[PDB]
Amino acid sequence: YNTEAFDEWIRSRFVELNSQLEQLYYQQTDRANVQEVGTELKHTLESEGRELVKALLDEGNTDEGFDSAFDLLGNVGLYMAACRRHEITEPTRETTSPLLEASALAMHIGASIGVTPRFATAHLTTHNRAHNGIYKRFTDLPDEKLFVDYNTKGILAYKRASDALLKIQPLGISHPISHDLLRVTKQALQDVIESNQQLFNRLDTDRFFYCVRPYYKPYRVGSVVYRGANAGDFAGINVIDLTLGLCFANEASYSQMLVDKFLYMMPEDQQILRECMRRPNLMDDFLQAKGCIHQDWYQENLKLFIEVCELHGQTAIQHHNELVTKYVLLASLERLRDRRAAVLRDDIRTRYYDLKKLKDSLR
Amino acid sequence: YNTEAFDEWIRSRFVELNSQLEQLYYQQTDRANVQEVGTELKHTLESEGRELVKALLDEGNTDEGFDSAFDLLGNVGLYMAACRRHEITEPTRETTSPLLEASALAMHIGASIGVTPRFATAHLTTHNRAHNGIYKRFTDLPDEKLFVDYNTKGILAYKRASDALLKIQPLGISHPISHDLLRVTKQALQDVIESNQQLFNRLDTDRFFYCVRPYYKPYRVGSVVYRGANAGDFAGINVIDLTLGLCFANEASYSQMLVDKFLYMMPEDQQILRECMRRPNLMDDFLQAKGCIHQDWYQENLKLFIEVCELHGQTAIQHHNELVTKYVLLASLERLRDRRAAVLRDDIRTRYYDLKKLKDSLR
Repeated sequence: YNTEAFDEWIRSRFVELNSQLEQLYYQQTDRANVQEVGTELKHTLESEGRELVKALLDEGNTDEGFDSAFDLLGNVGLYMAACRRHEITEPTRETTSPLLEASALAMHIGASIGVTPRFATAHLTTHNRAHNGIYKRFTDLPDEKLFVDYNTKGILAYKRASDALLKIQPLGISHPISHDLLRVTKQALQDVIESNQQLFNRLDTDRFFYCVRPYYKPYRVGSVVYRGANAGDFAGINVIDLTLGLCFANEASYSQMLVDKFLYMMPEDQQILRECMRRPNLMDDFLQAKGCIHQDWYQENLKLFIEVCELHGQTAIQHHNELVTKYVLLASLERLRDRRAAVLRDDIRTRYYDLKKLKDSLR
Repeated sequence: YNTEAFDEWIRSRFVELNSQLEQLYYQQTDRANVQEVGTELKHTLESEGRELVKALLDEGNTDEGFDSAFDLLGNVGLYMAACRRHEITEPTRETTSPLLEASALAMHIGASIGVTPRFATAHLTTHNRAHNGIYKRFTDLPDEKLFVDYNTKGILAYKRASDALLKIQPLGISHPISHDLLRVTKQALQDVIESNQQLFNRLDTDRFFYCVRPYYKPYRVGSVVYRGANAGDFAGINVIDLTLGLCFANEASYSQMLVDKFLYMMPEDQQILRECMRRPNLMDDFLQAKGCIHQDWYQENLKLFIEVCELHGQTAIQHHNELVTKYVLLASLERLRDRRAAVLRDDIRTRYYDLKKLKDSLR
């Protein structure tokens, strides 16, 4: 009953509170400011949530399967995420989370099922259950809905793309069916392009920067600081990077990057991702077959392969100049985006010269 | 070296032999007859294969990973499958397989990795590696190529369909993203329709019945008889049946059917399939939400759901009247087809009226 009670709260009262609070913040001239404004609604949010959590730290260890645990972790994470937004909790300001009940329960479940002890992308996107059309959310703001909905669509599209690329491994780059898989990959990547363009042309730049993004901030769970969930927190996009050979696992900078996000994705994705790190990539296969340049399968599949790559880089630059350039680690972000777009660089390694070498093979 | 030697043989000499033999059979007036015709080529096929196998029953236990094992099982199975075709081995005629070396190795690997000890659909379709455009095959006949290629395409399409259906489970039938998944499922099912139509309009009914089908016959591995691989020997098509609710695992006739094909698919598929048996289905979800008939998500998603179902039944009738009606257990084969198409049945239980109830719900 308690678990169900906490979920109902998250899907009702929880939304009203954050919404009413966003209305207050959006009024002031600062708008980003939180210091002194809705100190009354904040107490109600923290207090109500905390009691529901405490009433849960009793039957929140019975183990009702992975899905139930992850879902419960979501609600607790969602609650803690809001608290961080309303600065009811702050990382640097503190030495350890002031939310004792919620922290202990979060860390208990996360370590139990192998995921970070906080709100992760899957909680609001791919694994956010809807009850009569209504699913989990922080506020009732139309812009939050546009962000979540299109992120979910983009994420699912990236999964359709990675799934097709993986099915090539047992066939080989010269198999005729690989052409079809390559085409399926292209369509999925185009859906990502379309999906993002839609988001960029319907999202309110101001409503998102002041009423949506602040919920995706880093916060402490126990004494450790856990950064906020990202749109790339899933296997899909990374599987594509490795399989296409646009990224290299043999480099410290990249492997460390993957290590810092494994816990932020589903256990299934973590395993699929890990495996990609120790498998051959399509780029290097086409390069080792430079001599078969005159073969029909070579020019037919290579052509498609190249389009897939330039298509993936395309979505890398757009995403960057939209959710990054507008709203320290920015260099690493540019690095990743340059690797995906196989852009010409000299400070780091890029598939630019290799990709160019192949394109010229087809003349 | 031995493993590589056997594979090279399967990809070269093996093909020439079966091909030359098909030429002899196709000449005679009987055409299906094998008794007295190419007794010389048969010995060469059996003898050469057997020696390569014996030279393998030494380093065929080193365990080089699942992929290598399954691939090796494929070659041995392919060899034994051809022997059954050329009646060098016959089930009822024998009490135990006359191919001692190949049987012991086949049963050793299959039991080792959890799959049937013979040629399975995946060996020629989804997991048939191509070397410079050329992949495993029995003969060099253009019609065999049409059968394999289109089966593979159809199989991959079914997997894209099942993947999308599964991703609905955590979202719910009322989630807006579920509409997109339902649409993705529809497109994949249409590719199956198109893919099959293509095969039915390009395949030589005679060349297939006399030169292709006979390689998919049942044969003994040890003392047990193992039926031939089917196009439905994968998770995909079955996942759809259960998730859409068109079939019922709570019935002996169906569960037994699944039990008889688990070993014929990849371990990954077996697990995914098994899980579907103990999960809710979309059909029953839409029925339990009969009251939400006026909801926007209800009429938008139900409409698509219904199309997906009628689309799946459509591919069930076509496949049946093409690869079955043309070329005892026919009852069961027909029962399954009636389940998938949800046709009116008084004998067995079908989703005909439930589906009718849902359509009328949309007025």
